[PDB]
Formats: sequence, C-alpha cells, structure tokens
Amino acid sequence: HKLLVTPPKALLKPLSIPNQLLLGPGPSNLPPRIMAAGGLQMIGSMSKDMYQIMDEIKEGIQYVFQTRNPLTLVISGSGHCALEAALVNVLEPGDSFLVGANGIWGQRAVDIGERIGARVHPMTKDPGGHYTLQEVEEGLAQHKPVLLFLTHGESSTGVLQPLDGFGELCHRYKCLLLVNSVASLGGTPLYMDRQGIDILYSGSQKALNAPPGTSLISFSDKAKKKMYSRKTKPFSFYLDIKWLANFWGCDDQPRMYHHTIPVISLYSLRESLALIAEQGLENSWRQHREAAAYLHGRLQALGLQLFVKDPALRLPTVTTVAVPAGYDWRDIVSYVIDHFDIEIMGGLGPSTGKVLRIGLLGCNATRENVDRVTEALRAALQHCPKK
Amino acid sequence: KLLVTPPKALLKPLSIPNQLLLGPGPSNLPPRIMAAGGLQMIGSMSKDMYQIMDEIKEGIQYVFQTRNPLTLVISGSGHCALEAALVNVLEPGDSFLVGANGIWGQRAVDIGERIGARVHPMTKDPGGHYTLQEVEEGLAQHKPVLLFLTHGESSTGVLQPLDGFGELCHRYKCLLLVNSVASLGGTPLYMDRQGIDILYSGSQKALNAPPGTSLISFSDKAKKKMYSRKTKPFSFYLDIKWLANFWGCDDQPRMYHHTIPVISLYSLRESLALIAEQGLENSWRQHREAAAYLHGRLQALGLQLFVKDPALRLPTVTTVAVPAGYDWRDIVSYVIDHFDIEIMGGLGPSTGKVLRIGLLGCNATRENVDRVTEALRAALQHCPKK
Ligand SMILES: *Cc1c(COP(=O)(O)O)cnc(C)c1O
Ligand SMILES: *Cc1c(COP(=O)(O)O)cnc(C)c1O
Repeated sequence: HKLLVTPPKALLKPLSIPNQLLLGPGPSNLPPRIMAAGGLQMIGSMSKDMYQIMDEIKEGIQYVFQTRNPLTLVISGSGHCALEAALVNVLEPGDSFLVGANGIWGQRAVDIGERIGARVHPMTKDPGGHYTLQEVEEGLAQHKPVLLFLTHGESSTGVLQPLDGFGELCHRYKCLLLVNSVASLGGTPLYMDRQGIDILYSGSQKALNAPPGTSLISFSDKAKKKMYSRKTKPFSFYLDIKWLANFWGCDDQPRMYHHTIPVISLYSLRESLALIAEQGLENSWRQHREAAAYLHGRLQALGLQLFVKDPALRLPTVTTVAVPAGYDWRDIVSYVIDHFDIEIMGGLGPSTGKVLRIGLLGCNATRENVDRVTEALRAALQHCPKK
Repeated sequence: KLLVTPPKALLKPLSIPNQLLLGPGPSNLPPRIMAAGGLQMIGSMSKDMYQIMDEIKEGIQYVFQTRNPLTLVISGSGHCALEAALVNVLEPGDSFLVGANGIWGQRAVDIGERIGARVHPMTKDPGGHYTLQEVEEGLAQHKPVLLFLTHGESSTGVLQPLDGFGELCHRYKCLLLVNSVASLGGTPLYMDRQGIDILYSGSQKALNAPPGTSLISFSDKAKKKMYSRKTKPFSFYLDIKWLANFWGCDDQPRMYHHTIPVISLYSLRESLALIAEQGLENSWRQHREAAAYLHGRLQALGLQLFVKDPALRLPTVTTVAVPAGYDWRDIVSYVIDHFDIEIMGGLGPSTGKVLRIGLLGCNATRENVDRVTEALRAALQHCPKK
C-alpha cells in the first residue's frame, strides 16, 4: 500500500522571503494596510458581509474609472484574464476586431482575438509609437470593426496613449472602444464616461499596490447590449459575463453561485481602493507626474537616454530608458538586484533588448525611491562590463 | 469637475465578522496560512519566486501521488482549473463523456458544450455514483476522447470509487479526468496508481488555503494530446503550453505569460507544507474519524444521512436529509445567527433536499463536530415545525 511519493524535504523548512524593493513595471510593493488585510481570517464567500465588501469594491472601481456604469465588477484573475473576459464576451466568431499593435499588449490582444475566432486587423507600429485619430479612422473605415483595442499605458514601451476623441470617433463608425489601463490607472488622467470608453479594464498590482491576482472591469450600456443579445454562448464559462454580473449584484436576480471569489484578495483590493479614495485621484495623478519628472531628470544626468523623446508621450508609471551603448542589459538588471536588492526590468515583446524599464507605482512613487534606483544604476554603469 | 466622488463606505475601516465555516468550503485559515498571506511582495519572475514555485510543484506531486512533470498551479478557482483541463484537452467535435450525478458534472457538460465538444452525459439522481459496468457502456457507445468523473461530489455527499476506471478508459483509448476539489487530502487518492490522466483540486477545501488558486497535473497521454492538437485552445490565459513553460515543466527558459498571484502562492506553499508535515495517510485518518463521529452525533439528533451506504459517504462533506416539517432556510439561518457557524443547503440537483456540513483539513475535528451538533440541536428545538 506504501506511498511512493514522500513528503518533500524542502517543504519541511520554514518559508522565508527576501526583502526586495520592486521598482520595475509591476507588481509593486504592498503598503502595511494591504499586507494587514491579506493576513485576515476567511468569511463565508456568499455571506451578507462578503456581498457588502464586494459592493464597496464596485463603488471603488466606479470612482477610480470615473464611471456610473452599472455593469462594473472584479474579474477573478490577472490582467490577461480581464482582457480575455472582455474579448470572449464582446466578440462573436467572425466579428471584425481592430487592434493598436504598438507593443506587447496589442500583440496579446491579437493572439486572444485570433483564438476566439475574430477577424483580427492589427495596426502595427514600432515600439515607442502611438496612434493618432487619423490612423484610427483609416483603420475603422477599411476594416469596419465591431471593436477597437487601445492600450492607454503601454508599459512595454513607456508610452502614454492619448485618449480624447477616440471614443466619439469609434462611435461614428458603430465601433466599441476597449481600453487597457492596467499600467495607467491611478497614475495618469483617465475618465471612462467622459471619454466615451465602452470597455475599460485594469489590474490590482500596478499603481493600486494590491497583490496580483484580481482585475477591474466596466462595460458601457452599448457594450452591455451587445453582450446580452449575442446568439452564441461565449467560449468560457468561468468568464461568462451574464453569470458574473449576477453574482456581483449587477442584475435584477438574486445572486446565484457561479465560482468562489478570492475572498482574501478582495479584502486587499478593497483596502487598495480605500487608500486611493482617501488620497484622491487628482492628488495621485500629481504624485506620479512629479515623481516621474524627477526620475527623468536624474536618469538623464546619469547620461542615459529616455526611449520616448516627447515628454507629453511618456507614461509616468513606467519609464523606458534606451540600453546604453556598449553594455549588456542583462548585466545592468542583474547588478541592480544583486548589489542593491532593487528590481528593474529589461524590455518585453518588441522592446526586448532595446530598453530598461523603471516603474513608479502608487505608494512606491516617491522621490526617495527615485534616489535609490538612480544610485543603483550609477553603480551598474560604473561596474558592468562595457565593450 | 470629476463625475464621481470618493465613496463614503470606503472611507471607513475594513471590519469582518468572526465565522466558524463548517459548510462545503471555503474553510477557515490556520494561523500559519494567515501569516503567509500578510507578507511583502517579491518579484513575480525572481529566482526566489521560482524556487517557491518549484516547492509548490513538489507539494502537488506529493498530495496527488504522481511524478508527472506536467504539474502546476492554475491562477484561478476550481472552475478555472476545470476549464483549463477541457479547453486544452478537447478540440471542437471531440466526443466527451460526463458523469452527471450532481452539479459538478453539470458544470463540466456546460463548459464542454461551450468549447464545441460533442457531450454525452451519463445522468444520475443526486446520491448516485458510477460503476465500472456503466462507464464501460458509455465508452462503447460514444467512443469518447475524455471521461470526466467527480471524486468527491460535494453537492451530494458522495464518494465516487476510482479503482479500475483509468484502466477501463485506456482500453477504450479514452483519457480519465477527475475532479478532486473536495476529496483531496481527506480520503484516499492515488493519481499514478489509479491511472488518472488529468487530476485537479482547489486551494480552499481540505488544504485550508484561501480560494483563488487550483492544482492540476497531466499524465503523458494527456500531455501528448495537448501538444499534438492542430487547433489552438480558445484561451490564451489557460493555454497549457505557455503555462507549462513558465512553471518550469519544459525544456525552455521561463518566459513571461501572465503574472502569477504571488501572495496566494506563499499561502498555498504553506498549506502544502502543513499537510507534508502531517502526512497524507494521517490526514485521511483524521477526516475519516471526524466524519464517523459526525455521522453518529447527527443520527442521535434524529437526523437522517442522505447517503445510506457508509462506504459511499464523502468524509469532507456530509449531506443530511432536510428534516420533515422544517424549512431548511430557517435551520441554516438559525445556525449562523445564534452560533456564528456557517453550514449550507443543497446545490444544483440537491437544492432543497439536503443540508451540507463540511469537515475540511485543520477544521475536521471532533471539537468542531460537537459545536455544529449543539447548534443543530438548538435549531431543531427552536425553528418552526409545520
Ligand atoms: C468547492 C468545489 C468546487 C469549487 O470550485 P470553485 O470554482 O473554486 O468555486 C468545484 N468542485 C467541487 C467538487 C468542489 O467541492
Ligand atoms: C502589468 C500589465 C499587464 C499584465 O497583466 P497580468 O496578466 O496581470 O500580468 C497587461 N497590460 C499592461 C499594460 C500591464 O502594465
């Protein structure tokens, strides 16, 4: 009868984790209140008290997105899981789908779109670029899409995509606007209803400083109508918006068991939303803008070059630096964690090998942290081998 | 000029009630798991995170009793693991046989339909289980590529026998997928020895970790089918080729796919360390004994167990026939209102027919049996009887 697999020796040792100052494109470090919420005991996942916390979270999401949309809720997964929830519900097989492919995030949207049978049309742009109204209109006119995807904060390239006017333009072409604000939310201006966005989503782990694992999403009535009139069922059950809507209190029926929400992660997310509700959006935008401007000045004084030349196009939360000539970017990243216990990153997708990425996210977006990463980079530039 | 003002409810502190959770799960968290949930973040692609991931993988191989290389965590709840299994294993048009003896088989049918399989339910009333002979007829008639069976049917209180089923499926060139969300750690289960090709469970049952992560492992036969199919799975998030790579299961450097739930992995790591320290067979013994003690106390109250055959009772989730004359909703409310204990009614086909009492992991104790027994005694004495 004897078990062949034995208790793993490594698990018989205590868990211990290193102390790391996370100054990459995210996830970010957690403030005390969010760590404390993470250590709390479970409550019933369909209890009145749980529903009250969920309702508070929904109010918080409506605040940070600046929307009145009733159909606003949490997706029980990471930012990719929220994008897939948007696409698997809004798009039916054969639907035309226009995508701003200007970095890895647009590429990921193309991949998901293809998999669920859309007719996908990328607008491809080198890393560093953004879309104009004219570029979008040309795509809308040519491809007659039911949905456009735009990345607001392109954290792979350091770009801040302008959003004014795009929603109205899409709507003239009978197109819904979907916007990724995972890296932008809380760090730079964003107004869902004022900007005519139809589907907006973000993640817990960037400027909100919650642990990775949950994501935030909201749907206009136009998007709501399309999702509820579909004649095909979405390919996913877990992400079916009719079930999720009901369980999050968004429709007129009693909440029915769908899947078990991540109770403890929702405590933490609730607290992250309370913190930014206390600080205020505009104050948070100012904090990130100023920290970013300070970082840009210090990096240039090190002799590094910002990847995005035009300051109005720079994403405050994630700054791209050209890799300095003669260095191997891997040495610089390794040097910084090895000798300073600071995380930064290289590039990602099309910016792989071209940039270093430095994040300033929420409570970590400070002049004091700018000074730490500046000194770490200075030392890497002094000691890493140069060709 | 901002449209939306800060919500006043969020300007108050978070406060949660104390609840003793003795339903079908999620279960309460032991102090070590709560402490891990309170730790600081590390880098989601850091060397230290990969080591923790590797320790988790060894833990899963331990609790499943497998050596499969393709073993990993799904970043979502038990439904998400089931969808990962089916969306990668099944291509559109594949024949899919399902043991629909409660809500969990019904859910498998729904997902299977959505992803274009040709679904064949074997439908049984709540309380039933499948024999080898009934599965063999389904295999012969429908020539499925995959069979789904629920091991611990937490909606009906049933313990499904597993010996023999994998071997049967393989004679018919069918893969065996088993849901062990409710049974893992609380009753015997051997992935390799029972010939199971896909096995999954959840964090929040007997493991006593918070909900939100799930455990999955694939045999070489399942691995071969997933890596052979000519169509891409409908999901990117759940694509096994990307996930296998990031979890260190394949021959290539780990590439970014999606950000794993760092803090939840700390907690799941500790949940696996705890049962590694206890030892699997000791855990099985604890659940078996706690459930037998529960069964006698409940019968001594005049209650009737829903599953008549003791060998068919799932130790982790016990169903009780709702007693004649009472409104089950009054009984459930009485227990939370006056004793701060959570129990449940039924689910899916058992709705209105049962109360469900869970004994899960560190909560599967004689002490907790005494607590819920006293609460039900009081409920029977004070709830209205028709
Ligand atoms: C608890 C349970 C599930 C739960 O899945 P979630 O998606 O995490 O809610 C699924 N199947 C069984 C048998 C369970 O007991
Ligand atoms: C961090 C980020 C994501 C990542 O999502 P995960 O699935 O949580 O890893 C997606 N898009 C953008 C713009 C991001 O900054």
